[PDB]
Formats: sequence, C-alpha cells, structure tokens
Amino acid sequence: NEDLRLHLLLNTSVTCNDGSPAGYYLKESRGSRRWLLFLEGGWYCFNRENCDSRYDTMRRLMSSRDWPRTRTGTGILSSQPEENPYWWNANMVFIPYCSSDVWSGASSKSEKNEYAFMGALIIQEVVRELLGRGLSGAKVLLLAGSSAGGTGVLLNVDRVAEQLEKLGYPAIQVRGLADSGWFLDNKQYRCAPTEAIRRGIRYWNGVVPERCRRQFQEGEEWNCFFGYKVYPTLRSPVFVVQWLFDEAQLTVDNVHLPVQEGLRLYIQNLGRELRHTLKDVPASFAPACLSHEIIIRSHWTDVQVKGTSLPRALHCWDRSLHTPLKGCPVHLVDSCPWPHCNPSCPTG
Ligand SMILES: O=c1[nH]nc(-c2ccc(Cl)c(C(F)(F)F)c2)o1
Ligand SMILES: *[C@@H]1O[C@H](CO)[C@@H](O)[C@H](O)[C@H]1NC(C)=O
Repeated sequence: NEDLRLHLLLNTSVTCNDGSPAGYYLKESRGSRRWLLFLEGGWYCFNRENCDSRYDTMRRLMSSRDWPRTRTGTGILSSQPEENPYWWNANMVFIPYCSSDVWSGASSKSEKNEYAFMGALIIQEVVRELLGRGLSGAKVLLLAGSSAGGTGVLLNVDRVAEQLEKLGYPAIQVRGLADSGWFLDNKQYRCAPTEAIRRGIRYWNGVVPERCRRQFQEGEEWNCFFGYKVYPTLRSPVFVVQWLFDEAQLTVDNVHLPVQEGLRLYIQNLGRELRHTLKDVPASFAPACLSHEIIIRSHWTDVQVKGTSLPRALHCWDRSLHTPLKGCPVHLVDSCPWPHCNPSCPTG
C-alpha cells in the first residue's frame, strides 16, 4: 500500500532548500476528526559548504524535484490496526524534511541566500492548506516527528496552536509527539551541536518558541533546541519518546561502539542524565536501548517499558487528556543503566 499522496504547496513561495515547492503526503480518513502531522528528520546543514555537500548526496532532503507521488504510511502512520494500534483510523500527513534547519527556518532563497531555510513556514503553510481539506473539522492535531523532526515538534507545536487560535479554530486541540529529538548539550567523550546550532540559527534565520526566546534572549536561542530547556516553556501537551542511549546523541558525543572503565562510566552517566531530564515529563517513553527513532518503524509496537508498549502509552495519554489511570501509564522511563538491559530493545 502506497496510501499517502503527495500535494505540493499551492503557495510556491514556501520552498525546500533549492527553491522547489515544499509539500506534504496525505491519506484522508473521512470518519475521523484526528489528524497526525509527522515531521521527517535527517540532520541539518549550517553553512554553504556543508549544505552544498548535502545537496550532492542527500538531495531529497533539500528539494522536492525527485519526490515520488506516493509514500507508504508505516508505524504510527500506518492505517492498519495490526501495525498501528494507536491511531490507525486517523487522517495521516507526512511532511518531508527539505529545509535542513531542524524545522526552525524562516528565510527565502534570494540574491543574498543560496538556499532557502523555511522549515517553520512549511509547517504553518501545510496546516493552513489542510484546513481546507478537512482539518477545520478536527478535534485533535498531533504534531509528531522523529530525530530532527522530533526537535521540530518542540520548536513548532506551540506555534501551530497559536496559528489555529488566530485563524479562528480554538476547538482543535494541538499536541506534540517528539521522538528521538531530546538531546543533551553534554561533554563529548572525545562541529559540536551547540556551536553548529548557533551558526545554523544565523544561517537559517531560525526561530524558536516565544517563551523560550524570552528566557534565553538574543544570541542564546540555540538553547531552545535542547528539549530539557524548551519543554518547560511549552503550553501544548507533549509526549516525549527518547532512547536513553540514542545513537545520534552518542555520535555527536564522539562515541563509537570490551568497553573500558572510562567509556563505561561515560555511557552510564549519559543514561542517568537523560533519565534525570525526563523525571518531570509526565508523558514520556524512554527505553534503555542503543537505537534511534521509533515511531514510523513497522515494528514500533514491539518495545515495552515496564511491560507497556508505546502504542499503549500513547493511548493512555489520549485518555489522560479527556488523576492517574489504573493500569494505563503514561510516564515510562527505564531505570536500568546499560544498553539493552531492557530485553525488548530493537535487535538491529
Ligand atoms: O536527524 C538528527 N539526528 N540527530 C540529530 C540531532 C542531534 C543532536 C542535536 Cl543537539 C540536534 C538538534 F537538537 F539541535 F538538532 C539534532 O538530528
Ligand atoms: C505564501 O507564504 C509566505 C511565507 O509564509 C507568506 O508571506 C505569504 O503571505 C503566502 N502567500 C499566500 C498567497 O498565501
């Protein structure tokens, strides 16, 4: 099944990096007032030189010219209840990541700019075009995303909520699901995300949520790309999915996997730090695994924390947003200290 169909944005001034129109893939569900808008991930680029390289060998992530007419919805984007126990009947939207700006950019290609970085405007334009295609009737809009798209959820969920309020749709409940986008600005074990993001925000004209921007102020907006710093400033409900030993986190930390004491302590400390940042995140799913992304993989149902799968936790979250619920938990953070100490971790 290739059940999500491409729509290029009617406002062709909202573009991918190379000026081609951005777009979205849509699979409507007439019987449903639930809308899932998923933000693709795929790292970023932050200067002319590294964006040029990405354009050579990651061009679907900077351009729509080669996109296919359809995509198959998988995992949380699947319409089969066997694969997606959580929201199989929802209206499904996959928003391709073609702005290389962690979904933060608001800059057009111009005399001054070789590339457009319009991630934040792509999201707003998708939302506004979908209102004419049924989203106006929605009860819940779940903005989800993986990796850079998960960070994009944190950066954009409150803006989507404000956009819908200002457009006259205050009944649509906007919520966020951030998968594998909750990173730590920690010491490396041996370019670095904080500096690259600082440079990126400038290169992209990047924007961050207002309350977080007001806390950190000019020149320090890079702080708002880090979940534990931006999450407390957000008003929309956000469910956080994060492997405790995320492969992308380890990569930026210069860890490449007998492990000797120094690295053992480094890895154990990373897990404990991640766990600590989630202590006050009531809706979260954080298994003790070495992996990356979870929600659009076809076998996303297999992992469990304390005996509860992610589709179940998300269903429990839905119920909680109608006192904790008997046997239907929403805060699921592993406490064991080493990758794969949870037997349900992905096998690779
Ligand atoms: O697609 C991917 N894989 N790994 C990332 C990633 C890793 C670390 C950091 Cl700090 C960030 C952020 F938060 F600013 F973008 C993103 O993004
Ligand atoms: C197209 O998008 C741009 C950027 O968001 C916006 O300024 C402009 O008003 C939009 N045009 C139309 C006709 O919607």
